[PDB]
This record gives sequence, C-alpha cells and structure tokens, in this order.
Amino acid sequence: KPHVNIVFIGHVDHGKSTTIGRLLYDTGNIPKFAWVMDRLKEEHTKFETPHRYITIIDAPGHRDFVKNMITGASQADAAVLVVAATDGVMPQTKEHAFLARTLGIKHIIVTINKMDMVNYDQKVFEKVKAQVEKLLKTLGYKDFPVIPTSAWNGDNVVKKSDKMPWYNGPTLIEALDQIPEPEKPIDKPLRIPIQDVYSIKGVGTVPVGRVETGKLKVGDVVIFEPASTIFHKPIQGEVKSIEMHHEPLQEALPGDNIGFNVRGVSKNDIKRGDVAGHTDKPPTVVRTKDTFKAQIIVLNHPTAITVGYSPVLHAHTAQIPVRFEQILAKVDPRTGNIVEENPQFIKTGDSAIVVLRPMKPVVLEPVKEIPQLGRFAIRDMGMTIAAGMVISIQKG
Ligand SMILES: Nc1nc2c(ncn2[C@@H]2O[C@H](COP(=O)(O)OP(=O)(O)O)[C@@H](O)[C@H]2O)c(=O)[nH]1
Repeated sequence: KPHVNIVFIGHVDHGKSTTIGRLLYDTGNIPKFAWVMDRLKEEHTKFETPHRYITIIDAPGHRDFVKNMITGASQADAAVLVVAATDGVMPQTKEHAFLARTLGIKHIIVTINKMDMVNYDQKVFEKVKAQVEKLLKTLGYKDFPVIPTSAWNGDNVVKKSDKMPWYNGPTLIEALDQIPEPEKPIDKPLRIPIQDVYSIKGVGTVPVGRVETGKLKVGDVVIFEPASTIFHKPIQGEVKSIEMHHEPLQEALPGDNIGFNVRGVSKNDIKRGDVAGHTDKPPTVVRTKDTFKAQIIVLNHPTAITVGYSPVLHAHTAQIPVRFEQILAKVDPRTGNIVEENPQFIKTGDSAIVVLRPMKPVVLEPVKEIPQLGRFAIRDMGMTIAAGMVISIQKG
C-alpha cells in the first residue's frame, strides 16, 4: 500500500475539522459524535483504506501552517477543498485553491459540505459545484470529484448517504483511496545545481553537483544556465564520464553528488550557482529585466520589510542580491489567507506575496514545476530573514 499525504483547505467554519473528525470517527480511528468533536477541539493522525495509507500532514489554524507549507516541511499529495453549501465559494476558498496550485498539489478533492443545512438539495449542490468548477478550471485542474457531504450527520464522508439518491460519484474516503502515487524526482526534467568546478589534467572540465531531478547519463549533452544567458552563447557539451566516491558511474540519479566531465566547456565558463540541464529542457533563468512572484514567511527582521528592501537570495547553490518591488498581500501565517492587500510593510511572523527582481541573473523554477529549485532563503545582516517559494516568473 502506497503512503499518501493530504491537507484539508477551505474557508473558516466550512467544516474542515468536522470532516477530519467524521473520517476518523467512522473508520474507528479516534485516539456520541458531538462528544468526541468537543474532545478533539481541546487537544499527525493516520488512517488506512483498502488501497492507501493516508496521513493528514497539516491543517490551517496552527502557528506554523504557512511556514511548513513554504519550506516543504509539510508536503501534500492531495488537498481536500471543503466548501460549505450554505456560503458557497468565498474569497478564502479561492485563496486556498491558489495556494494548492502554487505548491504543486496536482490532485484536488472537493466536498460540498453542510448539505443537511440546505435540505440535501440537488439544485443548491449544483449551483455551488458550478462555482467550484469555474475556480478550479481557472487554475488548470480537471477530472476532480465534487462530493455532497454532511460532515456532521455523516453523509458521503465514509458511509454512502440515503438522503441524496441523485449523486452517483464516490464518497470522500473512496476518493482518497484513489489518489495517484506521487510523481518522482527522476521523472522531472534534469537539474544539477553546480557546487564547484575543477580542471582535471588529461580529463578537462569537471563540474560537481547534486542531481536534484531527472537522470544524467554518459553521452548526454548538458547546457549550463545562467552561464549561457550571461555569455550570449550556449555553454554546453557532452558528458564524457561521471564519478562518485572516486568510482565511475554510467548514470546519476536524484540525490547523487557527482563529478561529471563535460567535453568542450571551459573551466571559466561555469561556476558555483550555475545549473546544468538537458538542451531539451534548459534551466529557467530569471534575468534582471524579469521579475518573479513568491510567497514568503518572515522569520526575523530588526524593523520591517518595505518596497526597495535589497537582501540576498539563496536558492540551491546560487546567491544573488534581490529587490522587493511590490508587496501584493499580507498573509495570516496560521490560515494562509489574505488579511490585507498592498500592505506598506511586513514584519517578523507575517507571510506575504511579493514581487522580487534579481539584481543578477538566477536560475529559479516555480515550486509547482520543480520544487527543488523553487524554494529559497532571504539573508541579510548575518541572519535568515525569510523563507520563500516561487509562484511564477514574469519575463520583461
Ligand atoms: N449542520 C452541519 N454543521 C456542520 C457541518 N460541518 C461542520 N459543521 C459545524 O460548523 C462549524 C464549523 O465547522 P469546523 O469543522 O469547525 O470548520 P473549520 O473552521 O473549517 O474546521 C462547527 O460548529 C461544526 O460543528 C455539516 O456538514 N453540517
């Protein structure tokens, strides 16, 4: 049985806790329902399905929810978006779906909860379903289940409802049982951030780095960025050999720290913070004429962060000066929800959505595409100011 991590999102009071509660209650996984729900409120929990081991890895409402999601300390394979049939899709529903998209969560399960409060009505479910479909289509999601539920009464969480014969789809627990296995780093495009560059006599130019994603084989042609962008010509060549622990390899996989000899590349053309990829799928370069959106959590700062702040960005093996161009939103670190648009400043403990401009070219990837190159730290004044994740890149 494959292990799978899930997170429950959705607007406050739409029924995330109750749904989790009901799941645990009906599968006999508790560590009257009303009593029990009280006890749970006061105090990771796993449960087992026929085909899956399921961990609820994190949840909106605790101190480090946004931090854990941003740093990748908490990582979900699927998100269950809870939407109340009474309220429908609210702004905070849209925000949370955007967050799931940003994190590269590919599988979404929607529950339309509190069906009992709208008399289990089909017309109501369909109206809300249509709102849910419009939002998730906007974000690129397709073929996700939309499940009418009453977390309080039990309908369609674990047991099939006798109150909604018009619904033919799966229950929540049946939808969780069908969460596809996580995509593997080996199947993402090759990326090798360069740690150091050596010249070995009789051999030539030998970069050293850890394969983060994809697979490097002897004979592959690799291209280096931002070296290629900086020098206005492709810095690339054939991989003649691979070594680890002073022994030959024919291929290198995610996690392998390797030396690789590249034909036709000069030692001076590549350095620390360059990244190797296939010419087919070259590492993305954010130039100084470009910008990028990021979600950050402010870990420490002596005063407050404002537009124009210019610290150092650290990602993979690179470091560059970066400028804060805009702060688009202040984000509650507990919920992941927006509490202010266009705030003037950000302080320790705040999360924010920011537009950053690299002051030197840098390889960055949106976390939704390649997370190993989409997470970064901000450093300044001898400390770690912020942890961040790349949302998107805007070319100039
Ligand atoms: N009638 C009804 N009440 C519900 C349902 N789901 C949650 N509630 C109640 O609505 C309130 C908010 O639910 P909660 O799980 O705390 O929401 P969260 O903030 O999303 O975790 C609580 O009083 C729940 O007991 C439901 O399906 N039907």
